[PDB]
Amino acid sequence: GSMQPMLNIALRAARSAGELIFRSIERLDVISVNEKDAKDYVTEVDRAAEQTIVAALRKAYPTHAIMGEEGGLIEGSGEGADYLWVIDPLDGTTNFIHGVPHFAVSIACKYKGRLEHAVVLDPVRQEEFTASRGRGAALNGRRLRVSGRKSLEGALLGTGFPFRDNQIDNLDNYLNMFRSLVGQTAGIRRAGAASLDLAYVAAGRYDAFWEFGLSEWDMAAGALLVQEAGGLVSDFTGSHEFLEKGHIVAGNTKCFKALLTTIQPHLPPSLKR
Amino acid sequence: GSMQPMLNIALRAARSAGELIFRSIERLDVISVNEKDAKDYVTEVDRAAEQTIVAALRKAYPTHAIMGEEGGLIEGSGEGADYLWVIDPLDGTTNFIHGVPHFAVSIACKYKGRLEHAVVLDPVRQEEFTASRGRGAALNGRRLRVSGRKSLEGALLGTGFPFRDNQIDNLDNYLNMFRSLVGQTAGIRRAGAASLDLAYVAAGRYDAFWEFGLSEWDMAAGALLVQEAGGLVSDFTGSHEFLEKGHIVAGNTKCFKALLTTIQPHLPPSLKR
Ligand SMILES: O=P([O-])([O-])O[C@H]1[C@H](O)[C@H](O)[C@@H](O)[C@H](O)[C@H]1O
Ligand SMILES: O=P([O-])([O-])O[C@H]1[C@H](O)[C@H](O)[C@@H](O)[C@H](O)[C@H]1O
Ligand SMILES: [Ca+2]
Ligand SMILES: [Ca+2]
Ligand SMILES: [Ca+2]
Ligand SMILES: [Ca+2]
Ligand SMILES: [Ca+2]
Ligand SMILES: [Cl-]
Ligand SMILES: [Cl-]
Repeated sequence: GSMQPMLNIALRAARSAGELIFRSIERLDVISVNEKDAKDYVTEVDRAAEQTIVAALRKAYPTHAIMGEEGGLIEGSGEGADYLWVIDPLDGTTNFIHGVPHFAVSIACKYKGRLEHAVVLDPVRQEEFTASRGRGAALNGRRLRVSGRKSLEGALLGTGFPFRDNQIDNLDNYLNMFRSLVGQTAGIRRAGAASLDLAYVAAGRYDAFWEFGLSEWDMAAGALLVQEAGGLVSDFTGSHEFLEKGHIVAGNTKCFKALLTTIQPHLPPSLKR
Repeated sequence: GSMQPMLNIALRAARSAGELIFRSIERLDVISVNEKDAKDYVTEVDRAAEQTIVAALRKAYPTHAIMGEEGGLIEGSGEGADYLWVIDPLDGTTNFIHGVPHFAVSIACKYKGRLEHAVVLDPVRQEEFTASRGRGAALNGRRLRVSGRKSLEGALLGTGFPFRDNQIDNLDNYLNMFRSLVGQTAGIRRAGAASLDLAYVAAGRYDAFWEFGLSEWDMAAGALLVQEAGGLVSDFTGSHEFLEKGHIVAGNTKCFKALLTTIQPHLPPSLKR
């Protein structure tokens, strides 16, 4: 079957931004590395990709609300006000600036606050993860399902490191989580792009994933992908506010629950709210 | 063209093995891999890729010695006895068997025990890292240089987690190492194929890399890549027995030096000085 029109618009915007990013990494040097925060980089490439995405989206839907990582939140109008696009124009910026070919464009659409459409596009490997609510998820058109692994034994987990200065107070907490997972699992991977970690959970390439400190645009599309592939997503307390709180556990049925339980004893009260 | 004939032979062998591995991953992605069947699938693909490589190598140099991960060590004859091929037919097998598209073929040639030729091939992204002693290193034909970063400030490091049972007593040491690096660096990455981690050091994509528990076929090609790109490679004590001891630091000049210094306080004072 073919995609709903809105998912199609999102996918074409993602493709255009990804071709810009790929042209950059392939043949150019980065000519702008500003710094939004410490270790939080913004490039001419991030802004150009964001402008590409927003131009396509507003060409199709001028009354929708837009929340871009670089541009912030801009409300819509009329009926269009119930639609909110959540855009990471380039997820994996540190990878990108170093030339590490692992990063993605991430675009989600929420209707009345509920995830409705999702695109995660890796323009190097040309991998297009798409999903719509109640429609399943797909990689380049083929339907995705979370893995069948029944426990953490032999699992391949994805994760993200608490690298920011303002996370130092939780670093040891995280390293304890990590520690208790090394024995049973087959491996833990930190490839450096949260949207692709979620997409990999959705495709069955990772059995589960956990990270704190994330922003909404990092997670929105990938969370819809995981949900539509038959998986589970929550925050560190098991509730549905992972987008607002920035801590997230995603995974297949049993590995999600097992990882959530496993991280429980190493949670600071700041991540138990 | 510019490659010495021995390097070109190794490159074509890597290409054929990588095409085989790529078709294999494509077929495993559309079927459910039993946990009992995963090891058998991996042994199959491993041995088929090794056969591909070894047939191609011996068609050109039948008197050379061969050392494959799957097949062990087989001596050569005549002057060919001074040539030893060190082959990992599939670096990143846990990724592979989970469908994570990050893995590579690794082929090195040693002449009287010194690294002479090297190929690391990513068959998904189609990235061919090549080097010969005294000839420099290339990615798909373009010359490679290690990065110029002067310290670990803002550095992107590669690493490999100590996931094996026999590394358990080192786990804490590793997590101590890791911890001391979080403040300065912009990120740490564990993508799951040590040959590609070394190749990324050589291309300037990582500023430095460290890991222990490796085997010779994991490191041989990538170490030559780093050296020929202008970088530095050593074991944890700073000597050049990384191939034999299994622990390795590689980097650009300054980040190699800083990373080696950083890891010294977390070394068991004995075998590792
Ligand atoms: O900065 P960015 O590259 O857009 O987005 C994120 C990346 O997905 C990274 O994998 C994650 O670990 C960081 O927490 C985020 O910053
Ligand atoms: O078994 P393999 O996948 O061929 O090689 C792996 C090594 O065993 C190493 O321990 C791991 O950290 C690397 O990511 C891979 O190179
Ligand atoms: Ca960011
Ligand atoms: Ca991101
Ligand atoms: Ca971003
Ligand atoms: Ca291997
Ligand atoms: Ca290997
Ligand atoms: Cl691991
Ligand atoms: Cl990091």
